[PDB]
Amino acid sequence: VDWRDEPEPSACEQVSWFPECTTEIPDTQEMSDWMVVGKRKMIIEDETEFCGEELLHSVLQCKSVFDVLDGEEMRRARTRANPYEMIRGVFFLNRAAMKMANMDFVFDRMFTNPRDSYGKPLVKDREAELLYFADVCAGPGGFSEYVLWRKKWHAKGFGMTLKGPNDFKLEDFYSFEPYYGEGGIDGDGDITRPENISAFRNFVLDNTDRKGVHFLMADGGFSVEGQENLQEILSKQLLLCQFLMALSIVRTGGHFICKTFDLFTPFSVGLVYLLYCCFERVCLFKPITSRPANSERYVVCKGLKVGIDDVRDYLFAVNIKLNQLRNTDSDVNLVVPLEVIKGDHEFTDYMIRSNESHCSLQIKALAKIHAFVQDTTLSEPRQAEIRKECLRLWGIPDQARV
Ligand SMILES: C[S@@+](CC[C@H](N)C(=O)[O-])C[C@H]1O[C@@H](n2cnc3c(N)ncnc32)[C@H](O)[C@@H]1O
Ligand code: NA
Repeated sequence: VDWRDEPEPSACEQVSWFPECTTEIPDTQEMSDWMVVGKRKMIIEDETEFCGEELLHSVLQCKSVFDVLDGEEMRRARTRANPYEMIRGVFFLNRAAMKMANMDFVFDRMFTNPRDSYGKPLVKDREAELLYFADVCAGPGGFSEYVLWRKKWHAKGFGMTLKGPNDFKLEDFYSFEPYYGEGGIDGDGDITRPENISAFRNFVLDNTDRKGVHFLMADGGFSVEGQENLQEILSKQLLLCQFLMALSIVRTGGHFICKTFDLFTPFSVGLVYLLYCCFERVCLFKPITSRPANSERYVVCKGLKVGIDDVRDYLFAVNIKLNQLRNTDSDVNLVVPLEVIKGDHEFTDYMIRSNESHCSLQIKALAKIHAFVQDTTLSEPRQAEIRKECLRLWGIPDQARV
């Protein structure tokens, strides 16, 4: 694998969108046969419905190269190999915060300055109007810190995240109501329990005139140490519930941004297909603040449509089933038929092209880290200058925490 003739790194990033959906939103009747249960499949190597075999097998093999290497040694090389590494978190509580700073710029401030379908801003700060947002799978809270810092005032947020070591750290915010699923501070904050979903949903609706938030951010993940290649499969329920939460609390015309990992499986692509039916426009995007060797990307959904209740209730039901099937030999493996997805040739084309381009880049980034492990003299000379250019472009002042 040759990573060495890759283009120069740059603060300039390109976005590609799914074409606008041209079909009706599916109703309950249409979806009645869509949920397929089968044996639990802890196998990723044959998942080629939306990606060529050679690319899939290559990315798996480039990850597995690291099975024998000490973690810190790999990370030290990663630090040197990533052109965008030095951005870090700037003055925010973590580097995750700068992923939202990055993407709020790239998507034309659609999150901090949301507009109606005709382009007119919805929130008038001069009139003291409130921007309402939500943040789930979200502790310690960088994404929210960013939103609150950009707005300075007149931004009301609602959050839900697991208790414990990765809970919100509101005290660490540079410049907001966490909710755990039972009222006040009570509950475990688990987005996969149906009662927590419903409770958070009512909490947010009751506090937004029953309309919902201008937008929802979701950034779910957890440790997959020792089973890294299975990440997508291991995080399938979390992906579903975040998508479900978007259809549950985002107001009409509102937006949704959510972290995913690999999107090779029919389960994952079928979920993305549902978002694409439910929103005016959808994109898959990996910001340069997301490290280049990993499977992370973001699905960005603009302009939620009217009439999405049947899809919402469908996903609510699929989640209940996923919970029923935990620790059994079965699982939900499809949520939209493959023949339906691939029947949409425009969708499928974008999907394959997205998966393959991400794989191509990730393969190079992984091979590069391996090279940097073996030769500690290799370097990315323009890290500081690239950092400076990104902050300037994104409107992020170069200042530190006191
Ligand atoms: C990568 S972090 C989020 C970082 C956040 N965007 C920020 O900027 O600080 C993932 C978060 O999702 C949480 N999470 C994982 N599983 C969850 C679940 N089932 N319910 C609610 N939160 C969950 C984790 O505990 C963690 O806080
Ligand atoms: Na990252």
